[PDB]
Amino acid sequence: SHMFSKFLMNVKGVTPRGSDWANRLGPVALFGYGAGMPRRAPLLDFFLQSPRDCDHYAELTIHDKGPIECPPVMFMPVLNCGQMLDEAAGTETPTSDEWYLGSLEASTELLEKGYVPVSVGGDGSATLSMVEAYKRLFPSDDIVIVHFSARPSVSDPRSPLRVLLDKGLLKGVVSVGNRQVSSEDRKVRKLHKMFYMDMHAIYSKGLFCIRDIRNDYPVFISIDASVLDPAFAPAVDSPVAGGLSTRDLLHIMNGIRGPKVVGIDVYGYNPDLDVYRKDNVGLTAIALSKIIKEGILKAYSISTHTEEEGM
Amino acid sequence: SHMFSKFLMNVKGVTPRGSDWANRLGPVALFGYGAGMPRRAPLLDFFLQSPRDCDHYAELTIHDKGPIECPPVMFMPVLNCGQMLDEAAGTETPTSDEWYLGSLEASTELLEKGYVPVSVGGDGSATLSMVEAYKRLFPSDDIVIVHFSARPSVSDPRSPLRVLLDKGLLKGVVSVGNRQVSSEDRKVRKLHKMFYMDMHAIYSKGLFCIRDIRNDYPVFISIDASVLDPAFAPAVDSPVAGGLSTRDLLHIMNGIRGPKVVGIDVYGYNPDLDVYRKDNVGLTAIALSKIIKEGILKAYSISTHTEEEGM
Amino acid sequence: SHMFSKFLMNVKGVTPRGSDWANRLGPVALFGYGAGMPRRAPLLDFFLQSPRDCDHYAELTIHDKGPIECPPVMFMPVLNCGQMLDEAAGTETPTSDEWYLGSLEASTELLEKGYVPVSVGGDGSATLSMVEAYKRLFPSDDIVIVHFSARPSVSDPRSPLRVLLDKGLLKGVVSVGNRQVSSEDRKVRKLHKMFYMDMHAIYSKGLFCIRDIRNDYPVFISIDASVLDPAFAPAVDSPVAGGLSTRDLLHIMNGIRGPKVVGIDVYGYNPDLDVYRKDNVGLTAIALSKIIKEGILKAYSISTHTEEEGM
Amino acid sequence: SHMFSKFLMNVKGVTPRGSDWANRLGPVALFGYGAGMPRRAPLLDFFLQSPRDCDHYAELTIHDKGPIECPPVMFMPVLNCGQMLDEAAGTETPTSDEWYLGSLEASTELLEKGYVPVSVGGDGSATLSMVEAYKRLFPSDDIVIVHFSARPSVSDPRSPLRVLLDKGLLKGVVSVGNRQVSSEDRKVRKLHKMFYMDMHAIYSKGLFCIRDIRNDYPVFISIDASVLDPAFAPAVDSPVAGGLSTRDLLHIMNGIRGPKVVGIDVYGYNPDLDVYRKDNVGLTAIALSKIIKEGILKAYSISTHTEEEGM
Amino acid sequence: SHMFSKFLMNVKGVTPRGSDWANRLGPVALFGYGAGMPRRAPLLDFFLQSPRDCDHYAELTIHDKGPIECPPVMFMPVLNCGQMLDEAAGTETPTSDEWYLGSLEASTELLEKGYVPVSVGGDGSATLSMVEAYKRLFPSDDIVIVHFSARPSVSDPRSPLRVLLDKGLLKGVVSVGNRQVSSEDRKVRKLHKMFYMDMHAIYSKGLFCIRDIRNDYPVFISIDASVLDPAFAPAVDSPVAGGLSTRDLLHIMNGIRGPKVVGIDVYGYNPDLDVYRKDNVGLTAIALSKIIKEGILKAYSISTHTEEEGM
Amino acid sequence: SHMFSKFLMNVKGVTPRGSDWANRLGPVALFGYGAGMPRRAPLLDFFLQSPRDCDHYAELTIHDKGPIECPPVMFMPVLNCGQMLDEAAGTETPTSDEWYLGSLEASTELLEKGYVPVSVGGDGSATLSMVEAYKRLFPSDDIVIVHFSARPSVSDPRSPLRVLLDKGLLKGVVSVGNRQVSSEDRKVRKLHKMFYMDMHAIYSKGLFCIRDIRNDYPVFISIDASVLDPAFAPAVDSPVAGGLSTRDLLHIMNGIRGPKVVGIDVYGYNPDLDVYRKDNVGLTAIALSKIIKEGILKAYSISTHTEEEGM
Repeated sequence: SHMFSKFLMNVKGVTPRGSDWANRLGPVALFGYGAGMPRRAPLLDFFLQSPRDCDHYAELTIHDKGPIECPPVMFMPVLNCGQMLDEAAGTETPTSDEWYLGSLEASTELLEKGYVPVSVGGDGSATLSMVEAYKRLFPSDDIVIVHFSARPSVSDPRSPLRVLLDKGLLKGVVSVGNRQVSSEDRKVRKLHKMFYMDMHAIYSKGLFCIRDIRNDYPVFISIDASVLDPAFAPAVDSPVAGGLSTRDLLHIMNGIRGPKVVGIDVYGYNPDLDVYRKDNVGLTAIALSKIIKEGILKAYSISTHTEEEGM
Repeated sequence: SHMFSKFLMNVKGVTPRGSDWANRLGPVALFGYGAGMPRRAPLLDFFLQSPRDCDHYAELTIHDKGPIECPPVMFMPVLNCGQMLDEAAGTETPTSDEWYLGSLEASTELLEKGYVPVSVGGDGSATLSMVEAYKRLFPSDDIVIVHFSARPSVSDPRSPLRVLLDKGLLKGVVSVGNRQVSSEDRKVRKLHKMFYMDMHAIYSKGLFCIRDIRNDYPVFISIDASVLDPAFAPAVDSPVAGGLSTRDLLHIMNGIRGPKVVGIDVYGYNPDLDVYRKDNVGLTAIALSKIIKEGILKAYSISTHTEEEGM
Repeated sequence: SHMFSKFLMNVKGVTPRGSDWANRLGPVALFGYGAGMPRRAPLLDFFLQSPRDCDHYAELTIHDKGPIECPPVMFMPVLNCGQMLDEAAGTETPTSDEWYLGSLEASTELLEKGYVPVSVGGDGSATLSMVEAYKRLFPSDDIVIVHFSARPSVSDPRSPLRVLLDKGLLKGVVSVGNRQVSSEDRKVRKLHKMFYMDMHAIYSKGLFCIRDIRNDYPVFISIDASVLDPAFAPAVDSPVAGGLSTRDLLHIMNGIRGPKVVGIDVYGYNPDLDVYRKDNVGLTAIALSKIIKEGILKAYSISTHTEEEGM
Repeated sequence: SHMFSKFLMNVKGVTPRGSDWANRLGPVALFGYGAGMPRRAPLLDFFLQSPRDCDHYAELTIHDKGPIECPPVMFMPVLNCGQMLDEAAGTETPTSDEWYLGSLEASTELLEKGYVPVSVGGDGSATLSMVEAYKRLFPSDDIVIVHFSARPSVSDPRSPLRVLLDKGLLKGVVSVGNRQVSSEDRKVRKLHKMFYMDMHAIYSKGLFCIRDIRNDYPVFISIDASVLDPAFAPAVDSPVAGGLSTRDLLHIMNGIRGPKVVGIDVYGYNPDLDVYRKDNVGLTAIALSKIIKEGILKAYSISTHTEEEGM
Repeated sequence: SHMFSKFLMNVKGVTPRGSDWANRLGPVALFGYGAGMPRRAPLLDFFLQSPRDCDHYAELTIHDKGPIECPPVMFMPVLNCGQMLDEAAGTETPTSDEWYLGSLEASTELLEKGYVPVSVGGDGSATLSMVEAYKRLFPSDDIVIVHFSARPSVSDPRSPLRVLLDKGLLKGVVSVGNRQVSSEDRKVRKLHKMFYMDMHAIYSKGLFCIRDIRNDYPVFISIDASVLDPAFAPAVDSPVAGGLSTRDLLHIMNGIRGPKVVGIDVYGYNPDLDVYRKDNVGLTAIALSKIIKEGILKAYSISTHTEEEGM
Repeated sequence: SHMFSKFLMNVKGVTPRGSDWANRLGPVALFGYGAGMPRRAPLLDFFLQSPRDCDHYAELTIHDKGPIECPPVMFMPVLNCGQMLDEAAGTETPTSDEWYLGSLEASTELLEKGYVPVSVGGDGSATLSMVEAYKRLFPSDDIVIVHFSARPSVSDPRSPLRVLLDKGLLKGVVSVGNRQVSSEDRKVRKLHKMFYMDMHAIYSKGLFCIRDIRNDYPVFISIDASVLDPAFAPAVDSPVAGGLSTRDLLHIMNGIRGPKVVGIDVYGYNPDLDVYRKDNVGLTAIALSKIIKEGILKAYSISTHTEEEGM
């Protein structure tokens, strides 16, 4: 699509991962997705103006263009690739497959250039194209996906998560925060042996006794904003009450385990469905901006088990 | 009142509980209450358009008219009796006693037709007329009421809960989520030996160690939306901060114990006091719609203690 | 400043602490602060119209003018000194130092008249002038400050909390609820040996195992509304998601330990940044009104450790 | 029986409860029981030589003969009535009914002389005669018994606890620490509506979330040593592994609630079945001596709910 | 070996699993192992004289000879095959391989006769021969072993657990209660990807938040008595302090998940190393007798996840 | 004394801390104390024959004579200085001051030779002489002592812990596991502002929520075996039931925080008071041997707070 021309032209014009990044995790590339959502996508820009300091005592640094120099000192570089859909490039609206190919190509290039791709916005279709872009490039590596949502979203044959499971690129799937499980959901679950932690199960077992998830396989983090309670993230289609707090999600996200992060998809946010402050700042934009930040931090600090190392 | 004519005409025209429902709990009848609240009551309709799948892996099925056929397979039938107040039946507003008699007659008929009555909306006066409608029909059965509210609401001689305690139809009362207890509240408490779990008490003891309440007596569930924190349910008169989350309420509601559910009253919701999304969907309507659903599920799965049964 | 003339004229016209108050803690004086915030400050008035009953089974009593008579029976008198800035006293806006001197003089007088000063509104600059007003009058007494905020706010040399630490009037500082710690924040922390409990640390250790803080030194409670999650208190500058619930803050506030309360500063609230109900009631005003109440209660019930006393 | 002559002669020669003890709980009378156990009963004497300081910051004071003067200052007087069976009063062994009548008469006299009777040793038959001695004297008062044992011990028609339930002197029964429940046990349980907390139930719910039991009715504490794990109290018939630690029992005992303590029965200890140190001190004697002490303390500090009182 | 002649002659003379046992789990066969331990093995006989009632409200029934009739009513039949080593059959001592072949043949026959084999006593070499006897008969079925011990015991090439991992009959291994991990232990661990839960890890995460282990593969339970603290089970070689209580082990054992139980090995008990009561009853015999009972119960109630089923 | 001649001759003949040990903590010197205890002291020798692997994945290495070479790889060197009292050096028994001077001189030399002194055995008088030996050499450094005991042991003017507090060499004292607090104990406590965590307080707050103690001052660890429950450590004078398990003590010991460890005193063990296995191995010797090992490990891994460091 010509809507992604200016964007993609800049993506494959990015200077690759430096030789000084050798064995260390990262760096992180960031771009704005917008499939299935209104043309106006403020989540990316709202994140770029947000404070740089994370929960854990580190700091994000954002560069529009490289080269991404590797830091010695709690600095975590982020490559802002901007919005995928070029504003004022026409009144046209990209199709589902146009978004697919555009996301597939962008995430492919960023991956084999050493960057960990982080997609922001959209309907979650970026999850499909990103782990596929990873599976094409790394046919040997097995992928496990941690999914945060109010619903399993795998009862639809065309659903991004099921398509991955039907094509069989996924070694395992961990669903977190489900609270609307259908009859077809339970069936698709059992067939693929999905691991799940529903809201009532998480809340009754204690959230403090959920320390980690444990994985040796590369992890893809797919975060639907609907996993959060409508009080924290009301800007979602079909809100389901009794969800995670923003702090709850951050706690569980801190327990993600694995070798490297193959990609991140933060989605489900619609500006037309948000609760706004009197200064017209959306409540969900505030919540997700924090989650995106701690997600980028996670790509720099991901490992296996929670241990007692060093002297 | 003529305002309830079309409604009540349909209620006592309902085909009674089938012979195939014998010993199993249910079914559930549903109707819209609106005493002390504005004429426009959207909570009932908003619930009917909500997803059918519950937290626990079951499914609600809604029928406007019977006969309510008993399922073999995680189906929970619900009889929608519609709004009690017929819209466009006049500009008149029903009185407190007109709402009382209308609710008393409707709940009486539904009860002795085998249905478990669930009232949605109003100011909580439905609680009075429903357990009375149960006590008239079942003089032998003793009633215990689980009450969720920010305030005991028993310091007023005309308060629906105290009237029940003054007439003495109640064996015991469990107040949950109180955080505004007055001097007169403590006195009325001690006289009737009310069991209570204030917010600070619940939160300091741990919410995960609250597994059940235990009861051998038929339970009536009276849910005031004010028990929820204003961040989740702002559509209440005199909001009191430091309340339960929607998930918190769902957890405690799951611990309700007893033989059968005599009735449910979800109230305290006013559309004029809600926090709205940009698409004009109320935050409290979203919260309560989830609670109503898990309440109907509770009427189908209610028992005593939490055990290890079967092979 | 002439803007505080009518206010201050009334403050030093207050009949001092009665001889019947001898060894008991209190009483409590209350006034409205408004530095760094819009001229319209509704938080004070909104609190005065709020319910008087606290979480703990006591009751607030509010008097515009004294004499403050000491109760025998769960009554906690509060002296309402009104708004510091006299409305319609000119179109002028008081300066930072004008607010400082005005707050310094008011809190000084109220302190040596036996009252525990509680400041409501402003940007937190009241924290500086109040513990200074306490240190001037009580040069022997050492002060420890419990600080609730999303950020340490001590990386700025002109920051109210650092100025206290640079002048060295503080024996110790306890920061609670931090989740945006900068590089300069960690450095200023280590130099003064600040005790801190970040959000991720508090949430992972369990909030129920946080029973008290323990102190033998007089405590000043500085409460920034930003410590609360934006879902509960959105009316703050630069909202940081993943914060405390209103109940969370109340629980931690209940654990405050010390001999007496030297003063309270509830701030960070801006009406222009609040999420409003359809009846135009701000969500943050509701949250803070509860916190102010339990703060006044804390000044009447403060002690050391949590014990098993009496028979 | 003539075996109890010297003992009983001293019991009804005890100067009654002083007028200065009016409304305060206590005092406590102590005597040695020995039904169903070997003639040599060292538990009483071993307790009298044990340290006087309790867990809670108080102190036991022991007097062989009165008058028991009421203290102002953490002193808890105990009247040592000595061993019921007079040593070297013959080679005879008292019968079951001889122990019954002897215990019934002794506990009767001590009760109506104002003392709270505490029986040490025996097989638990003292439980029967003591609450009966209380029911004769106080026909109006209702009794609830908290029972600590590895087994319900109510499947036998002649069992001390069932005899009380068959004659119906008991309002309610709370069984704690059961881990050997038979088929007949479940049946007798359901008939009398016994409340029980089995070991697996207690341990899986968390022992820290067991704060109190709550009761408005006078409590009798019957403590079988078999409720303790054999590692702590091996001196019992038919030891059942997987029991409470000594600390576990002390924690649960601290949660006992009620107006007054009607009596205490510590039993199940047999010197022939104990694990001994190299200095020939029994392990169970050490454990029970601590429990007896905190039981006497409980009779002086018993109340309803766990509250926030005083200033 | 001729030492096992009388035993083995009886084992393959056992009437096979009845046709009425079709899809239900069980039944359970029981025999006494004694490799690496003194000739006198009292653990089996001590278990047979122990109470039949379990923690969970069921009951064990023991039959020396069949046919094992299937119960309708909380009855769990156990086939006592007696001691493997025939006492007074000679002064000879069976070799390591003689114990191996004897255990391999016995467990093979019992398995393909429908019985779940439970071995009691020995040094843990029964673990090797039993899951091998299962792997020969069921080549398709994959085996996962839950191992309870103070030490991984896989650093020795001839160790029973490593031999299984070197031959590769094991799909996965879960080590529970380790507290003496060597350098070679960590290496063998990583190579086979063993899942482990050390004592400090279990105790710091909370034992109540350990609800289950989760498995879809048939489970073999290997229980070394050394996993228990020496205070509960001192009768082990090289006791390691800071171990599980008997209740702790029972709690974790209750969380075992899987389709069926392939076998149980309770070992590590030596009568010469036990702490004895004055009546010469061993403390470890008491502890293990309880664990064996709840292990047999586990073979009758084993499933996957901990759910909310039925109506 | 001539009884310590052969020992002390070897102590000041020890080659000092190597230059390769520069900034790293350690190494650790070990010697056997025996004041107030029988001549036969088997605890030291029993520890030297115990397994070398710790709870945390490290390994102890023991050398009778140096030079103590610094390891790169989870090795923790220990210098065994042997028994202070030379066996068969006479029938004489060293006096209290002879033990004092002998311990003072030995610990002094080991300290200024770079070694962290660990004393094993005795009555706890080694605690006095060791932190004094540290205070003489390091007059600038302030000392905080973590004390594990069933009793505060500071009500006696001649008590080792009070003597330190009367001379004022201690900055702060943390008492852990107290359960026998006297009237004089509370008074001496308040005067010196001792921080304490009694058994009932520790157990009711949850042992899992006790993560660390926090200190910036050099820590001395004084461990009385009486802090452990008599079931784990019966070899103490005046056993007090309801104490810590061995695992409990290990958990709390892991939470010790500070710069360096100034010394360790493990005492209170008497072989004449132990519970023995049938092979005559003492139960307390087993428990303490584990604690000594994890104490030496603590001297090598001690730091401040529990953090998230490294990449």
